[PDB]
Amino acid sequence: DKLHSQANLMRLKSDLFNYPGPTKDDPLTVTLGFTLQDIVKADSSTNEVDLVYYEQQRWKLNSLMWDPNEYGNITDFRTSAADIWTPDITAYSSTRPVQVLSPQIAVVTHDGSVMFIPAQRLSFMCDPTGVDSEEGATCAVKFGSWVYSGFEIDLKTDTDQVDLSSYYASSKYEILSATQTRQVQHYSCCPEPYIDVNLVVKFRER
Amino acid sequence: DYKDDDDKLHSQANLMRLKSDLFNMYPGPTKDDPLTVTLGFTLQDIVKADSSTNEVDLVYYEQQRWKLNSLMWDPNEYGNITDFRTSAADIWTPDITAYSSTRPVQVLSPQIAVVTHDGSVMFIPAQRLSFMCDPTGVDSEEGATCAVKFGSWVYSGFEIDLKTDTDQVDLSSYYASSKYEILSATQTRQVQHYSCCPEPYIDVNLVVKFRER
Amino acid sequence: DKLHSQANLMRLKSDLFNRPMYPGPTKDDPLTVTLGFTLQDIVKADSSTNEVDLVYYEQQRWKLNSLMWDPNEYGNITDFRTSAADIWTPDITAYSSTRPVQVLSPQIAVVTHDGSVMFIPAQRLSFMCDPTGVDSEEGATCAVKFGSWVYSGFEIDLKTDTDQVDLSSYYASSKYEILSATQTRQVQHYSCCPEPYIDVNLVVKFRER
Amino acid sequence: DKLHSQANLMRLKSDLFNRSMYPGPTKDDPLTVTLGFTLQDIVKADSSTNEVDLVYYEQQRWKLNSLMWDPNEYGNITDFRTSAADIWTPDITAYSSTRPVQVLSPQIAVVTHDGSVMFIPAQRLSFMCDPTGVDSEEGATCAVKFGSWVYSGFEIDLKTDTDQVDLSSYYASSKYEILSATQTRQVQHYSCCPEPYIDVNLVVKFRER
Amino acid sequence: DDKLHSQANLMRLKSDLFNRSPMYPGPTKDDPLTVTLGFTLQDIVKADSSTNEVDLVYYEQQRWKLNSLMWDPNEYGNITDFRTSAADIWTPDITAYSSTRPVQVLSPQIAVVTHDGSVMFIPAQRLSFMCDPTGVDSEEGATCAVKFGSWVYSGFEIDLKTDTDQVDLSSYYASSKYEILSATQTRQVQHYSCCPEPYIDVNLVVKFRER
Ligand SMILES: *[C@@H]1O[C@H](CO)[C@@H](O[C@@H]2O[C@H](CO)[C@@H](O[C@@H]3O[C@H](CO[C@H]4O[C@H](CO)[C@@H](O)[C@H](O)[C@@H]4O)[C@@H](O)[C@H](O[C@H]4O[C@H](CO)[C@@H](O)[C@H](O)[C@@H]4O)[C@@H]3O)[C@H](O)[C@H]2NC(C)=O)[C@H](O)[C@H]1NC(C)=O
Ligand SMILES: Cn1c(=O)cc(OCc2cn([C@@H]3C[C@H]4CC[C@@H](C3)[N+]4(C)C)nn2)c2ccccc21
Ligand SMILES: Cn1c(=O)cc(OCc2cn([C@@H]3C[C@H]4CC[C@@H](C3)[N+]4(C)C)nn2)c2ccccc21
Ligand SMILES: Cn1c(=O)cc(OCc2cn([C@@H]3C[C@H]4CC[C@@H](C3)[N+]4(C)C)nn2)c2ccccc21
Ligand SMILES: Cn1c(=O)cc(OCc2cn([C@@H]3C[C@H]4CC[C@@H](C3)[N+]4(C)C)nn2)c2ccccc21
Ligand SMILES: Cn1c(=O)cc(OCc2cn([C@@H]3C[C@H]4CC[C@@H](C3)[N+]4(C)C)nn2)c2ccccc21
Ligand SMILES: *[C@@H]1O[C@H](CO)[C@@H](O)[C@H](O)[C@H]1NC(C)=O
Repeated sequence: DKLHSQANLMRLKSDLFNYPGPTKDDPLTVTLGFTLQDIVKADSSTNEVDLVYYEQQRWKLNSLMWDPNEYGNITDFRTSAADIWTPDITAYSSTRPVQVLSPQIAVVTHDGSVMFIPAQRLSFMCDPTGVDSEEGATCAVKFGSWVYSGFEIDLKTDTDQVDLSSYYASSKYEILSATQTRQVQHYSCCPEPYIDVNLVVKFRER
Repeated sequence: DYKDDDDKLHSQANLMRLKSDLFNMYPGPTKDDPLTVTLGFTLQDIVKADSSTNEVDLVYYEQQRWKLNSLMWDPNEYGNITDFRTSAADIWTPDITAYSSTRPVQVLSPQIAVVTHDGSVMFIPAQRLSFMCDPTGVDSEEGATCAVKFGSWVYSGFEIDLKTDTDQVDLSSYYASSKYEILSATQTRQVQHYSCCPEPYIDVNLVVKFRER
Repeated sequence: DKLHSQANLMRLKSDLFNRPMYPGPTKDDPLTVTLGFTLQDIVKADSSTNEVDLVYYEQQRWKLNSLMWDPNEYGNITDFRTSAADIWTPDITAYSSTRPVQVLSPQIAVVTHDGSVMFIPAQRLSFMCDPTGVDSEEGATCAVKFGSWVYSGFEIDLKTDTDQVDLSSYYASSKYEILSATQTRQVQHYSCCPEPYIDVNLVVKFRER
Repeated sequence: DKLHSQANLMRLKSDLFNRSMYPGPTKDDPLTVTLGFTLQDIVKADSSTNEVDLVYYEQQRWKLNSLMWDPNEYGNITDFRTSAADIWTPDITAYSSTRPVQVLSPQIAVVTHDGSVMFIPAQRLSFMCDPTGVDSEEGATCAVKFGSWVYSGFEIDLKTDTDQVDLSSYYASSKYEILSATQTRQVQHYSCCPEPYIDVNLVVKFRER
Repeated sequence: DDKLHSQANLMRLKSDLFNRSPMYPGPTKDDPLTVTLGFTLQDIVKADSSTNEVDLVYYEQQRWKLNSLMWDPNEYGNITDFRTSAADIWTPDITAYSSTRPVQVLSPQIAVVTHDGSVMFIPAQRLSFMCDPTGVDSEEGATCAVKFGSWVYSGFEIDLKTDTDQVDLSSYYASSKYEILSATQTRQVQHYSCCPEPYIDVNLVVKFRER
């Protein structure tokens, strides 16, 4: 019985995993949302600030679809992010390699939906000057696909408000506002427009 | 003695046979087939308390225990082999994660687990962790108080359930010469809902009260 | 249909990659790599060790006959993205780094049907620089060469589309402002070897804001 | 003959490593690992965190029947060097480390025809130590235990050749001088397990030069 | 093309060499090897007087020769040599004996093999090693030394040789915090009371001061 549930899952996974990424003819849309945990450090000597957050990522591939009834009513499953394609979303203004704080495992559901929530620590270019005043300091960093134009990967948010509800209450810095906004930008390298979600944080000393 | 040397050879052959048989992977737990992970903490040292960033550094090891049917075997079929140590990469392990780390955890111990014939698995990773903590008052008689939650990152309370044996973090190995003394340390199972997921997730809350020695 | 384009792309990649791997350039079959720099930030200048840390991305471009395909055979697919591990990439290396380069970006390249390849790794580099004068109107000047480590100019040759480093993306709040940034192809002779090595010399003049 | 010596050695390694594969020690077939330490340097003593950083060589010796061979069948080859990854190695772990150890030497071991292995990894270790007193004539005393993480004494037992740490490579110019260094086998129980675990206790007494 | 045949030959060569036969077991007493070694010193980056560690940037030139890497160019379309990944071949275990940190690799690991079985390999490294920099702010400067050599092979298996005993300073960074008074690289033979076999290292001695 409980073996039957396993047999069906191993079945489903084996049937499935036997994807070249998106293209202009097969475009993929990624929904991004940020949950900001902490502003760990603000370095005025280098103008770098360190964030800890979660990035929620959602997209859909028909190549991931299946009929639950054939697979014993299995709606969804966890799998290693290595077992599937995942999008290349990248901070455009990092000063160091992002460090991954959580297991890389995604949830795949029968309709082809994939949901993935990497927690990360990020050092990025920010000038904290004013962080000790009432107005505080403002910094911004864009997140987007590195190699994929708007014609291939589109970016969406469900809300322009960063989720602050997990922000660390004892942080050295308190958040005044945090917004996540979709943008369309052009770059020297390429004629095609690239999409980003601009994360803007306004913060000050506690 | 030829017999004794033949005996040792047989045990080896028996062990390899057992390992090859079992490793011919388990998909992970499901709402249909939930799994309970037992968890306890042994706190060795509070290495550093950084009042400039509100990050605190711990060294500890977590005992993880769980049980799987697919890891069961009859010892009499395998020459009285009750248990074996095996690389942790060889088997499924739980994704237990600090919820409030500021840096990737650094692994201080070999990752190898003990598997027993009833399907029991024991695993004790030792770790150094930076997590979010305000050590204000650490220099005071009552010291400072910090907390960090550990639980599965991707599996709700319907897939992975957590339990402790005791609510006392084990202090018997705590470094006597540490810069910080422990006023107390407890480990408590909790149930919480998070915005991303409708299902409740379980964590074990490590709460530590400490001050400068 | 979108299934077909997907089927065609997978087929195209299996044909190009599974049919071994280009062993690299040779005296018989040399290769020109085009290089250009986009300077995002001067993060840190350490006057105690004389190391400066740059954040930049490096555009690299080259072309291999063995990467060509006829689009009409493969669905009029004119190009694709592929992981940089699936193809040969040039060994371009800073000659005066003090630390291993840190990669800030996904490593994925764009291959085109004419066989051209385009790749843009973003990197943080610590290199040897004396920031003395950085506090003055004139500022400080430093230079670092980028070139193949193992391939002389009979094997790999280097080219720039301009001698002007791209500052369009330079961080406006950086501790350091850039006075000038140039990138210049050099034919460099080393007494170790009979054959010249080719590099692109990056020269940055900068000062505290 | 050079090909023959080479050919014999390749055959030997193939015979050994393709043979029916030691799954590691068990209670039925326990193992004694001999451990000795050669202290190179005390690099750093941090009194703000109570950590101390040590550089040292750890000599490890054990013997497996499954590694035995007759030199005669193999051209009188007595011993060979092999990658440490080609064989089983013990899990010896420092019990008090505050950071993952950093390996300073290649991982290659020597295997001799009696089944003996000799493996000497060089390491930099940060471990828990209170430096207090280091600046006095008495100096400071610190201790760290090394033993198997996952194997009880019924599976792995330890021994030393001497109670005396080898000080012959200790760096003459170190910020710290060594007053005494000992290495002593201990037996110990831990909350986790009924079985005793064996460790070798490294005790160092030191002060500022 | 003829450029197409060039690729086929090279590939044919590399396969015949690398795929064919057993992996080179490494040198032995019966089949000993000589490694030639030289240092080009680029920079003294840092001198820490609180830990007595000094950080060097340099590249090493390593050369050795193996019969198992030989080929006749005529057989192979007259290719006299090629570049190959260092993972494709055996490389020597040359190691600093007095380092305090894992060496950091600054250069692509790729070596050049020539038809006579000769290999040249030029790793660039940043190395922290035990050095007391005391006197660096004086006129006579500081002197430090570090030995390099095989970790696991005695003089009977691996022998070391230098082309010159002068460290190459021609590439030294002229704006370095530290200026070099002298740098030498000298072969040394050591014996240990236990054993008749010699042990071989190249001793790098550097005298330097604040610029
Ligand atoms: C692998 O290594 C082994 C062991 O070292 C070598 O085997 C030995 O080979 C040497 C060289 O032939 C042999 O040395 C000879 O010993 C003879 C007497 O041996 C007898 O008695 C012994 C026991 O004491 C028995 O084990 C053995 O079977 C015999 O019954 C001497 O009479 C020889 O001396 C004469 O010859 C030498 C030159 O060979 C002259 O210089 C002397 O002046 C004299 O005329 C000789 O010294 C030895 O016996 C072998 N040992 C065994 C046990 O076999 C292998 O050769 C080696 N394989 C290699 C290197 O390929
Ligand atoms: C001509 N041409 C194209 O049309 C599309 C390319 O797409 C692939 C790509 C694009 N980028 C960059 C990374 C960073 C910088 C600007 C933007 C696009 N960015 C912010 C996301 N990195 N890889 C391309 C890549 C290299 C050379 C020419 C190219
Ligand atoms: C809609 N939805 C689900 O119903 C269940 C999911 O479960 C998998 C999962 C859950 N989490 C988080 C990681 C961190 C934050 C909250 C909690 C759960 N947490 C503390 C462990 N990360 N991945 C899920 C994942 C991504 C997007 C939508 C989802
Ligand atoms: C004579 N000869 C060769 O022609 C090519 C060699 O290999 C290619 C190579 C070259 N370099 C270095 C890297 C850096 C520093 C100086 C120059 C040459 N550089 C700027 C490109 N590193 N690897 C080689 C290797 C050892 C001995 C003689 C050699
Ligand atoms: C009941 N039981 C056993 O009998 C044997 C086990 O052996 C495997 C093991 C044991 N340790 C620890 C690591 C550290 C701390 C105590 C000691 C043993 N230590 C100093 C070496 N690490 N892995 C075991 C593991 C987890 C839970 C119960 C167990
Ligand atoms: C008896 N015996 C041998 O004859 C040869 C061995 O060769 C392997 C080896 C030797 N070394 C060290 C590293 C450093 C310090 C001394 C020298 C030899 N060193 C400078 C190269 N590191 N690995 C060996 C290894 C372990 C136990 C006994 C041994
Ligand atoms: C190689 O060079 C030789 C000259 O010695 C020439 O005869 C030959 O045609 C060339 N190529 C081959 C494959 O022999």
